[PDB]
Amino acid sequence: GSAKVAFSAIRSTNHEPSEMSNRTMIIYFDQVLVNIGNNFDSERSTFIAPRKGIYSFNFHVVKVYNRQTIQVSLMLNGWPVISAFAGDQDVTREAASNGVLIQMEKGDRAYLKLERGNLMGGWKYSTFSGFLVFPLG
Amino acid sequence: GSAKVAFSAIRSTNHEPSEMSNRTMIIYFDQVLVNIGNNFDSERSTFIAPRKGIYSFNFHVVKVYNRQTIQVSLMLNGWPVISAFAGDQDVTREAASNGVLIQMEKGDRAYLKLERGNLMGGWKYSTFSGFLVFPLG
Amino acid sequence: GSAKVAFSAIRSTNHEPSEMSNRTMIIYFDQVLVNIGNNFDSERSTFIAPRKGIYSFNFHVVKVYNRQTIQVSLMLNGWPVISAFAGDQDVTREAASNGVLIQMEKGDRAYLKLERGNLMGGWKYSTFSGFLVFPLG
Ligand SMILES: *[C@@H]1O[C@H](CO)[C@@H](O)[C@H](O)[C@H]1NC(C)=O
Ligand SMILES: *[C@@H]1O[C@H](CO)[C@@H](O)[C@H](O)[C@H]1NC(C)=O
Ligand SMILES: *[C@@H]1O[C@H](CO)[C@@H](O)[C@H](O)[C@H]1NC(C)=O
Repeated sequence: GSAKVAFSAIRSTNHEPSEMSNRTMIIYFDQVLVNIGNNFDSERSTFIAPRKGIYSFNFHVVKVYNRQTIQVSLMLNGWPVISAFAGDQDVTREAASNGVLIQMEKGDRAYLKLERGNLMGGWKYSTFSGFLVFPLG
Repeated sequence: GSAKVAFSAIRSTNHEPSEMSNRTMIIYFDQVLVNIGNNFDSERSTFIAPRKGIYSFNFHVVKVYNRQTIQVSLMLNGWPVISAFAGDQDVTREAASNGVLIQMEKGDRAYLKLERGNLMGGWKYSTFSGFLVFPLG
Repeated sequence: GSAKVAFSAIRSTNHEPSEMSNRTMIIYFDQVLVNIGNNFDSERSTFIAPRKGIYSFNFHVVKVYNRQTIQVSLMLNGWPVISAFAGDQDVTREAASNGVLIQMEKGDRAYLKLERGNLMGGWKYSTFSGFLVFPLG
């Protein structure tokens, strides 16, 4: 129906991963700046496509020193589409960043999963946003 | 009025920060590749939203070795929305990168500020662009 | 004609650069996830603008340890518009990332070129996507 669809969420705290997050390995975002269409489930940090079309996605997952290197991936219905990486050192914060355009059908689910390493020490300043570029008949 | 709004600017030189830039901590971009709507003030390196809607922003701030780590932030009317970080070493250039979708009202101002560290040694190859995803009634 | 234009391609293998890639220094993407309008030449990894308008581009070129630092650039008809950099170490994968909005005329060619260093060891997980923001009369 609506051709105006976009979401944007950020991690605004250094707080540690939850017990459920330790299980699902899905990255949570507490603050949702944008959510037109209400298609982003903030409770599960997942975007569900309301219709067929081309969707844009971008993420930047920031971490601190924690004796661990990480690999983040954008999951599409349980399968990784793109991935990003970050090293580990006590000099500065570093980010695993990537973006992509993909075709999603109505009901397709998009979310970020931590494939390697952990986010102990928090992942403040992390970002995850997306929008509908255009629908498809 | 116009639903076609986008800007794109780059730093095309290794030249040092200005005296005024040393005061405002705002990151300047000398070369403006795109500026449809003329809503980007190149003199102040700030984007002023012409109307209510969802806007996309992306930036990549590149630096060189200068004994300093930096923190860059996208400011919305003086308040930081998102941030990015870069270490410091004499091996290669590195970039503080991030992006986000946000809702802006008519008159809202968007720009990049250097919250920590300095850009002594220039910040060539740096980028800052944005566009109107869609307006809101 | 069509105002719906977007492409998205990824590198899905650690395989080494080809003999022809060693000559052109152009970065190849074997898997094309999106190609609405069919304006992206997968054989040459180049996007040809079908009409006048503002186009968005984003790329993330991932590499491994190979005793080499790299510089990647988005070429517009043989000239670099933006650039990105990545160091070199055996700790983790790292990415040269950047994005930009640019005005392209009908026939203008956009592609990624490796200006410095090599991608020996493969460039798996690399991404390159773009879309038409809006056309211009
Ligand atoms: C999650 O796992 C880490 C180990 O990687 C552990 O230190 C932490 O306490 C766990 N968090 C919870 C809430 O159980
Ligand atoms: C800006 O401040 C730096 C110190 O961080 C100084 O070295 C530089 O000369 C200053 N630039 C100007 C134009 O005053
Ligand atoms: C490309 O050049 C590298 C040297 O940088 C060489 O090791 C490699 O074998 C070359 N690839 C081909 C296919 O010739």
